[PDB]
Amino acid sequence: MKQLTILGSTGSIGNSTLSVVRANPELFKVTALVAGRNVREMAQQCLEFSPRYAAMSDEHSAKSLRLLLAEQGSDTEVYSGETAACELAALDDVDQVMAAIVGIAGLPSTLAAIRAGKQVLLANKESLITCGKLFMDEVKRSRAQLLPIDSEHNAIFQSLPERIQRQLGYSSLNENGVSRIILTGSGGPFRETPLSQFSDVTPDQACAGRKISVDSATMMNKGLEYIEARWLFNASAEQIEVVLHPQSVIHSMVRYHDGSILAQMGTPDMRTPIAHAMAYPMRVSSGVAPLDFCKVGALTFTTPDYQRYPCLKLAIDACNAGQAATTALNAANEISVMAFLDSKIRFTDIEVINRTVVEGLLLSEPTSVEEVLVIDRKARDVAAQVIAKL
Amino acid sequence: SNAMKQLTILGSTGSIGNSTLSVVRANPELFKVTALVAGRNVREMAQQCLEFSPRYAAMSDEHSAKSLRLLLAEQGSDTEVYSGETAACELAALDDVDQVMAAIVGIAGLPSTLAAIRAGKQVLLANKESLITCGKLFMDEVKRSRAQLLPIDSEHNAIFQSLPERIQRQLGYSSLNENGVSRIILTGSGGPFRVTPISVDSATMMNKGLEYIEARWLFNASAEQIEVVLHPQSVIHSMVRYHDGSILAQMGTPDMRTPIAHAMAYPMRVSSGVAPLDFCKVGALTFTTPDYQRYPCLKLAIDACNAGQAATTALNAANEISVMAFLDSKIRFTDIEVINRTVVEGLLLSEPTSVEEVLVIDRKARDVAAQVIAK
Ligand SMILES: NC(=O)C1=CN([C@@H]2O[C@H](COP(=O)(O)OP(=O)(O)OC[C@H]3O[C@@H](n4cnc5c(N)ncnc54)[C@H](OP(=O)(O)O)[C@@H]3O)[C@@H](O)[C@H]2O)C=CC1
Ligand SMILES: NC(=O)C1=CN([C@@H]2O[C@H](COP(=O)(O)OP(=O)(O)OC[C@H]3O[C@@H](n4cnc5c(N)ncnc54)[C@H](OP(=O)(O)O)[C@@H]3O)[C@@H](O)[C@H]2O)C=CC1
Repeated sequence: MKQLTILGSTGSIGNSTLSVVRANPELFKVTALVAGRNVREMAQQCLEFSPRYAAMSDEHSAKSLRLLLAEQGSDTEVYSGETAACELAALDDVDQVMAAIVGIAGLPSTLAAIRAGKQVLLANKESLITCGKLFMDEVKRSRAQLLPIDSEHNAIFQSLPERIQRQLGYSSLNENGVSRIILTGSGGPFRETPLSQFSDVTPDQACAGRKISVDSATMMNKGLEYIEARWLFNASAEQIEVVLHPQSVIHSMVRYHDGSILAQMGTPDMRTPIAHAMAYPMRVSSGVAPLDFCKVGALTFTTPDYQRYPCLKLAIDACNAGQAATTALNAANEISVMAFLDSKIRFTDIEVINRTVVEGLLLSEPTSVEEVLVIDRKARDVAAQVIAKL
Repeated sequence: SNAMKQLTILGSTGSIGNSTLSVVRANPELFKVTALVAGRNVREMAQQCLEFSPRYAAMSDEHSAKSLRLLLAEQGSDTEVYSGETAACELAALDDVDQVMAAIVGIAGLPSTLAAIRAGKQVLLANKESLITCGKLFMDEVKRSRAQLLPIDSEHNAIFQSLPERIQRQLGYSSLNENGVSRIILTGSGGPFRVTPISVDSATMMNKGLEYIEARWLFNASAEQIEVVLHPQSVIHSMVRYHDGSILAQMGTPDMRTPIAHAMAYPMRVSSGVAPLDFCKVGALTFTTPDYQRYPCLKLAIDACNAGQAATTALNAANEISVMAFLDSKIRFTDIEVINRTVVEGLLLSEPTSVEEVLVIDRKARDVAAQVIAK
């Protein structure tokens, strides 16, 4: 049966993943567990799932965890640091690796797994927003099998032909029958709000994560998912479109050459795409009532409008210009968001900041993690500046 | 192209037949026409023969096959003409032909369609009666000759596309349940009255029940693994539920060249001039379960399917008579289910075990429904 390393096990995706394991003890076996500094959640996982190894980001968290398990007499071996996380993402006997360590701290361990030809269930985003090129190159080299976990990408993946699914990110969409990918998204809260009221939007009105809420209103969440999808499904600009779909019943679609469209639907539960990806090409259960069609309201769709969602276009143009542009935009969006979250700026200022930073770009494309981290820090700064200067 | 597939097209003068030739027109490097077969439309076949330069061509009788060979000669055609059921079946079984479009209408379509299956071909299945009349035998032949069955009806084509490749490649003799599939969702508009004089069948929703029957056999489904669901707008063409909550659906426009080109290119895809769906032009999309009181026939379709081919074979045949009558201002729209149920439950039957046997039940039930009408 199947052997797992779970990178980022103590957090939200980490735990849904373990839940799929808890409900299919016969199919999935936990070999390695990695997390940051949550000893307590890590110990209780290590006792329940009895891995061979575990790692924490630093030595102090390791020492703690090592003691707690030593009191319970578990055999689990405990390590620390980026190298250990990399070596647990690369063990020869592990079949499947969950890359669910958030943010740019996650990239190293994700890459090791990609490098070891593993089935990698990709939860980390930055990977592709900032250095999709390096990652997808590595994927080709290793014939590593990527499986997206985000519901939208997962939707696409299920909607894609097996042919492409098994060669994810280096199959040629056109040759294999695909005309276009349809990334769907709701519009956020301000979808039928009159543009006059955009300038006056506030944090409480946006958020009632905190930051994901803002992104979904500007549709930065969908711009970034668009970039992710270009690298991920090996898709050019003409091969992917975005449609608005307020009810979010349909998680995404795929257009084929004869006209056929294949879409995935479901409720929005975590486990469902996580287990799709874990069992693939099998399938298992997970609790949640199947969708009911008498319950769901009507479904509607629109093309998004760039006057309402300028950030989207921005994301698209940034992709077309390169990894420097996206890296920059991502980082400057993180600054803009938590600036509007502190009321330093208006909601409509987010585009302007995001745009200025990106149109003052004059760097080379990054060819590693390292060069990314540089661009990420400088864009932050420039953005940081831009906030102040109005 | 060296990847040219060769086609035999049976029913090539009808609407499905013509839709099939359009898809060949758009991709003249990937589909070669080797045999065209039709009924009595001598003119239409002559054009297609001339347009497409087949090797062979057949019609249902020799008078038809005579006139067409004169029209072939005057234009100077190499196309060898035959007639009769035996010619059709041999054309449907040629060695170098890869694909066979089985688009003859009515019970007449069975011999040729069975030939194709028995010859192991990739069979593009239009004919409803095949699966409706003899599900058992046809799937038994599909199993044994390993033909690739490719449903052309939109609903069924929707479902094929929403299923795992593993079921697709083994269509009919594979296990849904072991391939992650929990249920198949047959969708349909539910007709205008969702009555004064294909129109009626979709009204009483027999068209749907019959599609139901077809779908149980096609996909190897128990009644448990199939749910019917109304979807007025007909944008989603049908769906599949997976064990993990996932649902897959196919959508598109009413243009039939979409599923026919899916079928022809399988496992690959081709363009076919179809205007792709536009979500700006689709309004809201709604879903309600069916009302068996509003569609008595649906419930009847189910019961018939659970009883066996004898019963379902009965129903179809009954309905043909029962409908034709309503439209000839002879009985009332509301009667159609009552006639049809009376018939199906009035016969003492044996499960058929050949086309021949099947056909006798078709005549019998027809005669009976006629009598019930007199009353
Ligand atoms: N939440 C969601 O619905 C979705 C999330 N994602 C992505 O999945 C990833 C995980 O998201 P989520 O589960 O919400 O994240 P959480 O913040 O819940 O957890 C992050 C996990 O990563 C661990 N971690 C952080 N830094 C390090 C490090 N240096 N070394 C080892 N472990 C580390 C944290 O450990 P600890 O807490 O023990 O320190 C924690 O276990 C993210 O990249 C996110 O974008 C993608 C799609 C959907
Ligand atoms: N149209 C649709 O939307 C759909 C149709 N189908 C089914 O597919 C089949 C074909 O439909 P469609 O093409 O519209 O039907 P049509 O009524 O247009 O024509 C049927 C074809 O069969 C031919 N034909 C009839 N009897 C014979 C015979 N004894 N030998 C040879 N050819 C014969 C006719 O030839 P000629 O006219 O030259 O005599 C004609 O080309 C039917 O079973 C139909 O129910 C399935 C799904 C959708």
